[PDB]
Amino acid sequence: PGSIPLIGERFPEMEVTTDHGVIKLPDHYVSQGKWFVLFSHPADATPVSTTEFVSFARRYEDFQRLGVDLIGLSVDSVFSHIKWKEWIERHIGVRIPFPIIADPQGTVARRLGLLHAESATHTVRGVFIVDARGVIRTMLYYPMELGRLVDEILRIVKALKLGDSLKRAVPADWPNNEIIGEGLIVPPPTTEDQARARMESGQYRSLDWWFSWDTPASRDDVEEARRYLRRAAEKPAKLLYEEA
Amino acid sequence: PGSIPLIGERFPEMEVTTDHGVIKLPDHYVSQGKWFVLFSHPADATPVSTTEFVSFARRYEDFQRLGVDLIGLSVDSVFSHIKWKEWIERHIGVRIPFPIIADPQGTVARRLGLLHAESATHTVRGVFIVDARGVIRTMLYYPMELGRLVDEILRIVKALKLGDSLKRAVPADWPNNEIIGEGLIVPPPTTEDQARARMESGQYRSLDWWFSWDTPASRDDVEEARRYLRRAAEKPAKLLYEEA
Amino acid sequence: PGSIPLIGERFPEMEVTTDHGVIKLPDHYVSQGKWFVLFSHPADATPVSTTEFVSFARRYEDFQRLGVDLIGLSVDSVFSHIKWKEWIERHIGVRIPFPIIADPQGTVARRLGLLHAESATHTVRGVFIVDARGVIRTMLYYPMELGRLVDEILRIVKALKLGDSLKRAVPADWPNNEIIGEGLIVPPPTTEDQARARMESGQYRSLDWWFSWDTPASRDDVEEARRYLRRAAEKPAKLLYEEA
Amino acid sequence: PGSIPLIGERFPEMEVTTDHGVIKLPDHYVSQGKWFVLFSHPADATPVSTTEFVSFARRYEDFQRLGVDLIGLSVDSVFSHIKWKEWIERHIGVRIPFPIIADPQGTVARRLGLLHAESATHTVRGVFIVDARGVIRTMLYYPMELGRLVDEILRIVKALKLGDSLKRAVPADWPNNEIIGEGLIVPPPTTEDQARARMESGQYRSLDWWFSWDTPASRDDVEEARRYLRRAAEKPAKLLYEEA
Amino acid sequence: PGSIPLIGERFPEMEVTTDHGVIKLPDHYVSQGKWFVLFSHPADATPVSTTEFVSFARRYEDFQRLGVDLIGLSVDSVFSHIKWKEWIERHIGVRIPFPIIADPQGTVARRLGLLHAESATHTVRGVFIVDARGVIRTMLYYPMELGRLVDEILRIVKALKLGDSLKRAVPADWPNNEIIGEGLIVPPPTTEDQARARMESGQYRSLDWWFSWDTPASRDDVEEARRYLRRAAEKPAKLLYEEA
Amino acid sequence: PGSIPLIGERFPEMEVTTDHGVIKLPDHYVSQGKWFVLFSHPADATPVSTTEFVSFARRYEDFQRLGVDLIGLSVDSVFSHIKWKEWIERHIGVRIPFPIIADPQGTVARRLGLLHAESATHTVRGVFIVDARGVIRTMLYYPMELGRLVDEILRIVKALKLGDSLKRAVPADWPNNEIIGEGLIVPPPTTEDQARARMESGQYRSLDWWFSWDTPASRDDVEEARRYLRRAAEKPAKLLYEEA
Amino acid sequence: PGSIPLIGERFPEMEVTTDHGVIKLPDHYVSQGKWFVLFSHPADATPVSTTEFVSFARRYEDFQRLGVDLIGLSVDSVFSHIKWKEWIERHIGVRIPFPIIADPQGTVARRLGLLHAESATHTVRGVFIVDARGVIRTMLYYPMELGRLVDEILRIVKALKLGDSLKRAVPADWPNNEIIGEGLIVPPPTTEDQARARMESGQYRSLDWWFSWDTPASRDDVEEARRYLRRAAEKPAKLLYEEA
Amino acid sequence: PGSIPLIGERFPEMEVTTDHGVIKLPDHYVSQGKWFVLFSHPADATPVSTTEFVSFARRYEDFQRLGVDLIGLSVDSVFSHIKWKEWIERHIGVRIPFPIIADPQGTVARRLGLLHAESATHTVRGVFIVDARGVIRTMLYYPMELGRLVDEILRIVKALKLGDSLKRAVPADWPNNEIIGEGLIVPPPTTEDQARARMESGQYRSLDWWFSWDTPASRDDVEEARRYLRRAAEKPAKLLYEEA
Repeated sequence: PGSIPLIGERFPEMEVTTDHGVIKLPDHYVSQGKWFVLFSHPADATPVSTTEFVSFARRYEDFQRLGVDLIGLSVDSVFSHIKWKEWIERHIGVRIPFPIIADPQGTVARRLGLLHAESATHTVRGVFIVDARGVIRTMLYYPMELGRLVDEILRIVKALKLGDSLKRAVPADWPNNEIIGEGLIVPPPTTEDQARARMESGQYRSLDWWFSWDTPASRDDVEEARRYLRRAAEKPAKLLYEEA
Repeated sequence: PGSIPLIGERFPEMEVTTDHGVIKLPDHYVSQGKWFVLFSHPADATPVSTTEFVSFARRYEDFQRLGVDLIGLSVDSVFSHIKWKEWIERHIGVRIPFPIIADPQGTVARRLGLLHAESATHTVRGVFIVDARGVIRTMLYYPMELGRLVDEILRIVKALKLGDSLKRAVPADWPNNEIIGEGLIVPPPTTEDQARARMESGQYRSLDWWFSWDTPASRDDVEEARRYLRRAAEKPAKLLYEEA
Repeated sequence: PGSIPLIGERFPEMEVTTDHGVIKLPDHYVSQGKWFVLFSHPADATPVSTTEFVSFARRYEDFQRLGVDLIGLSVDSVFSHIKWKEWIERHIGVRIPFPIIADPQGTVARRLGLLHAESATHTVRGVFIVDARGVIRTMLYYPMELGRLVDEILRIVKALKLGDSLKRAVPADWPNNEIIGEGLIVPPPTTEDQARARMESGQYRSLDWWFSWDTPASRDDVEEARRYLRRAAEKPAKLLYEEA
Repeated sequence: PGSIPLIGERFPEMEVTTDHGVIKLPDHYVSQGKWFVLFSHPADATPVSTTEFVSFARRYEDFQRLGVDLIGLSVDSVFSHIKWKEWIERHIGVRIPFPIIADPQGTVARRLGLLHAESATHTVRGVFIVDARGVIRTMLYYPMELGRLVDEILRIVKALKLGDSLKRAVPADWPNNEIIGEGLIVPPPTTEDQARARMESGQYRSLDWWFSWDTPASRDDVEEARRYLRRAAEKPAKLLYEEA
Repeated sequence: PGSIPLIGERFPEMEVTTDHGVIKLPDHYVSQGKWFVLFSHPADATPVSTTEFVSFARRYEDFQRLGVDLIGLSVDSVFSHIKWKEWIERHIGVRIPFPIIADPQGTVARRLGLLHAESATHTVRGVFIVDARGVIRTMLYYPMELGRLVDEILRIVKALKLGDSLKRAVPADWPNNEIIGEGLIVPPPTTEDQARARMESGQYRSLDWWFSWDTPASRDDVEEARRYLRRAAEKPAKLLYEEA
Repeated sequence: PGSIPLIGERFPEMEVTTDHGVIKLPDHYVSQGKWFVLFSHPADATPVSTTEFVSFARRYEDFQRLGVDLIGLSVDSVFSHIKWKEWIERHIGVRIPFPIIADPQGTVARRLGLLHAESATHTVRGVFIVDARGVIRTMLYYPMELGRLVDEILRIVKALKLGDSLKRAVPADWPNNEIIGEGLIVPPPTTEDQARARMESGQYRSLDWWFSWDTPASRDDVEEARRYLRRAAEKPAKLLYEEA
Repeated sequence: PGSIPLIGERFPEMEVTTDHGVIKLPDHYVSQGKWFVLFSHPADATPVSTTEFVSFARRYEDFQRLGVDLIGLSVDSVFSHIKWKEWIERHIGVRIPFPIIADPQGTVARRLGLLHAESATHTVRGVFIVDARGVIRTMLYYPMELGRLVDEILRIVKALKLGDSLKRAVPADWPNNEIIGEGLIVPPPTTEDQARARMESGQYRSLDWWFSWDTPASRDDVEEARRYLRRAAEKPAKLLYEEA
Repeated sequence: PGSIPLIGERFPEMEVTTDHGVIKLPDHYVSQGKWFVLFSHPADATPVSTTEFVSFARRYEDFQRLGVDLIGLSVDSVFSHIKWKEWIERHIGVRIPFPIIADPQGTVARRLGLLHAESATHTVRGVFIVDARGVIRTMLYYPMELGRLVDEILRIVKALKLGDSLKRAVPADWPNNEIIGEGLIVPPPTTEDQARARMESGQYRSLDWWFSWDTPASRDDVEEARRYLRRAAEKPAKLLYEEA
């Protein structure tokens, strides 16, 4: 087993070296009121890791529309990071606009619990979704052999921001939930008096005193979230390897 | 600030009580040749949790066809589990066929690192994807306020089984990767002699000695994985609340 | 083999979540000049536990006339508590007016020594009788298989309050003690001078210098206590299972 | 706080000195197939303690009908025990047939957790109800100022033995429970299959799948238990202080 | 300060990953009867490190003629090592024939004491000269800002092999020592009888009983060592950047 | 298996006894704006050590021209040091002008890590090159059986001083580097922005964005460094053992 | 304070390097059936130390006649020992026939408690007198500033050997004791019966039962001891500086 | 085994009981500007011990003239000390003028390391020579079976006082040294400059730069020291056992 930071904790205070410079996390993004997704990959100049960097780069403007910055992490040097980004731009025609943390002694990897039993030396494919107060909101741990689904990361941020802005919880598979569709959920009553008030009010659609919802998301918010999943589900019009 | 099991580790040996009886993990599934997805929810009779149980139940046959069983977990009693599954069948018209672990002292939750800072008393929405050798392959940690995307859990299992079987790694967003599409990746050479043997062979499509791929997945395997993503992306034709 | 609070100790300071909201013990009750009976049960929606909550609810007004508040406790959630109280009101026709502590990780159970060897996960049927100074006065530990006799909890509180106000000890089986009946005991002399002064004053009925009593309790106080024991002894006129 | 033995644990293995000789607990009783009630009192030749010894003695034949032996305990000498029993026989006309443990250094008191905060030097009024396998079934802790209700001890043993014999749980205030009267409870189902088998059965009276009961106790078993409570509730015909 | 292996100790036993595969040190070389020079550098694709790799490669056959193998070490991945060697072959026209250890978590660097104060993350320019018994013979620690003099490493190994074979010590600046030129030193007497015997022998040229020397090195051995220093001292006629 | 001071650390604060008196290191030299080379030898009146002292003394003016003081060290007494320097002057005709630390209990030797496994009693042939800020810049560890190449110690100091004043790194075998000759290296860019600026400035000759150099050293500085190596490579004109 | 070996303990087992070769103490002398005097001095080539070595060498035949070997000790090297013995032979015309331990890390000195507060680095002038069983018989600690009286070391050994061989204790200032002259002492009785038997026997001259003596030493033994003290007391006829 | 005070340490601070009263060491003597010789003996009324007390008493005026006080020590009581001193005066006719420490629990013995392996219970014959600053100057450990040579203790103190006052060291066997006679030694130079100055002055008779002496002790001071040794060497005129 291994120690990790937890959902609802402030992201561990640390200075990190990137291919853009030295920064403090989460302060660098908090002090900008920006969410960030910190993700890790095992090594530069590996193929699954390259596909994921191109996937994130292709979605960079979608992340910017949500006010989310991206930051990568591997045990490779800053020199490896610059050479690999140059390789991606020259061979795939895709610019990588976001920084990568260089973590050669595993100081950062050990602090974030990113060294699992699959490799003694290379981080797994971890994802830390961190809000503008620097709070960890979600964490994903994919293995070496499996690329992430980057549109799910966009859906998670979009849904968490919608939840925060509307005081709602977000049903499974939102905005295509099989029970309530694009509905959002009202946090259940936690007292007898709240439960009776909920039942006596006709404000919401309800299945029971503990299961109320409404549709307070804009059509734009719902369709933007659905577009992430539609993109995930679509066969590419043209494969980048062909025009490489 | 919390301990977790790690990717590549055997799932921790434990006896657990479910609403189906007492079993040993991971032995109960390993003995059946099954993968399992263990997932947790904060409390029975909460709405986002209810939507996730219904999503998993709707996908249960898709899990069974992959050789995957499901097992839930919360801090509630077995009596609470029986009452809640009865509620879902009566009010939503959906039978929950899979067991739920009852963990009222958090023994299991503390062993799997499922108590995060968001709640002192209720587990987060954790997911442990465990193979038929009992080895942890992937872990996800969703928060209280946000439902999972259950079609991503099917894509992860499908992709892992295909990668294990075909001795391949799986690109970002497979089977719709923007560079190689439904292509699967050949693990990169790790020596000078292997890198040369690779460059010399012409056996595979390559962008470089470290980036080779081919298309060994069957049309049925690719179509199956695309069907999970298309289901995630499509607005349901009928919402279950409307006949409830 | 487990730690408990002791008679004569202050009830442990703790914040607890109930189905009425968050309260501080024992302060919430000390502040109001009220005694409280904290009692635990293994799990909501279990049948002996249901019988006990109905027995307490039937006796609620008897407790209130003594200045005694009631508070329950189990490892179940607040959602379980609200659903179970609804079940009792709808099926038995009896409202449970008093709060139940929700203790899902067993934090309170462990502090109060309520996890015994009969169950790893569910509290025994514990009773803490706590006076208006927050001091533990009496503790009972009933097992899973045996419901309490709630009239004895009333008899304990009534007798303790009488003993405190009248500066007396209470005989076995009061107010029907086979030696002195409704008599209340003068604490024995603890010195030679006190013993001689007791034997020489002739203030009290005596069997010896160490065994003196009088009858200072009111006819109302004595009738109040006998009514609890008569109710315990008589077959109820009609069983609530009928009108279901 | 203080350490106690727990419900469901074997009674702690110990050699004790009594006014009858040296015995091993719980072995002495286990080997005769007897239950025992071990109770404690603060000091010989104190008045509440004397009332309780007389109450137990008066009920001695009732304990023998249940196959239950009585054993007392205090920090006093064997010599004190013999003198006090002589005093009770000579002044009250009641013989104490059962042994008392002499525990002058508090060795047994510390093992059993009977030193609470009310007295550094004398045991509280503890009660341990111990079955014929040597297992602790119930524990009561009464204070210095309050005598016990000995008829409730009889009702506890009678109810526990009936529960064991008929494989039933015992409702609140049995055999005068307000819901089900003298009915006994079928332990609730703990699995979905058991819950369905129960509800398909029509074998038992039920309020829900988790609340089933029948009336398997003999009329003799019910009326014997009601008799204990009627005696508790009766004004004594003659007070023993009159016959001095 | 920091811990290092010491002259006269066996090279610490370790399995290491190189761009040629996994080997055990020092066993991999001992089993071949080969000396090895293990040298570190801070990072792949850094300019001083590149000049050092080309300098070692240019001297590869001089090392091979002495029975000395070369092995590099940095915190970079095997992928970086393969790419960097490819760059050197393509841009400088010099193949790097010898393996490089990949040490991404600094496991080897910490064991060898190669993390100094100039960098928390990158090894200094350490050199371990290890004989065919696996014993450390000499250690050099150059900083990030200064490239090594690779001909001094050849002079060291040549001189140590001569001293071992001829049972001689090697004067300062050999083979151009200012007192004795290419002379080798007879280890000094360590007893009174040895001192007198030496002085009575006329066997060696002597400055005193403790300072004796002869000229047992071959003309070829002396000429080879003088060739290493002449190479160090001469300005290359053609610079490799011109042919690049 | 031994602690050493590290490159980039201040030289450890210590009072040392020499044959010139007590001095504080590194303060004695820092106060003078002087570098020092502290070097050790196993024992006075041993032949390799004598050749090394003569080599340093012959090069004393070269050290003085670089602003470098010399200080020796062995476990011998100050009396032994005085007698041995007199032996060198009388028999070889060379005055040793610099002090030797007397370290009979290995107090200094243990602080600098100069006791290795080759001798429990005598220091190895360690070299600490310390700048005028008292910072350790290079460390060499030569064994008992092999004399140092003193011209390499001059080349290190000269190159380090040139690197410090010109803000440059020094290639392998400078000033005879086979790629860039007497070229000095511009520290590589550590950011993407820095890399692009470098590649677009045309300010330096470059092999890639990470490998730029120029020729900022004076002809004098280059020839002075080359002279040290020419002297190392020259067959001595006449051996001092003849003149002895 | 500091730890020392003790009188009546076996001389600590140790391998030591001398200017005669490596020996085991005390085995080297035990196995020859010889006593040894191990003595220490601060530093070779110091003037008091030189006077003491000449004094021991003068008395060497006196020690050999007693069966006593001599061994010196200082923190100087074997090379220092050899050069210093040559200096004494050349300048004073006295060969030092006996070995000197070389102890440069003070390993031997620490074991024998020879490093006192007067010098952190040099031994005091210690003397261990060790018999043919390897047992320590007497220990002397002289300081740096004060040469020993070597004739008192001869007197100690002669008198210990006489005590051992005649089973006698030796009076103050033997053989010139003011009370009994060359008389030797019978150990005193230790029991009442021995005291009475000693006083009744007329066997010995006595002052009291605890003070008996006789004259068992030979004229030759007494003369040998008197000659040591006469030599100590004699103003030298010739001084060796005059022909040195 | 065994801890002792060391040469150049302050005599340990202690309060001691003597047959003259309680005194503080070393303060009692430091206050008066006196040296002291603390010496120990195994037991009062033992014969060797008695001869030594008589020898010290004979030399008492010689010790007084040097400003040296005498203090004895054994594990015997003050009562034994008084009786033994009376025995010596009555039977030998010699008054013991100096105090003896009574150390019955071995508190002082243990602090001074005077319990050796020859006896668990009785101190050896230790001697601490302590100067008027309270500093330990010399330590002697003689065994049970061997009386001290008290004239050597006088010679030590006289030579130490001369060394201190004349800033000289004292040669072996002073004042009858075979090299320099009554000469005293100039401490050797410890620097090159001091060694040169010494050689260049012609101030002192010298054998080498490290061996210089002169004759600064007075005629009276030399004759006093020679008298001690003449007395040690003199066959007694008459024996005190005879005239007694």
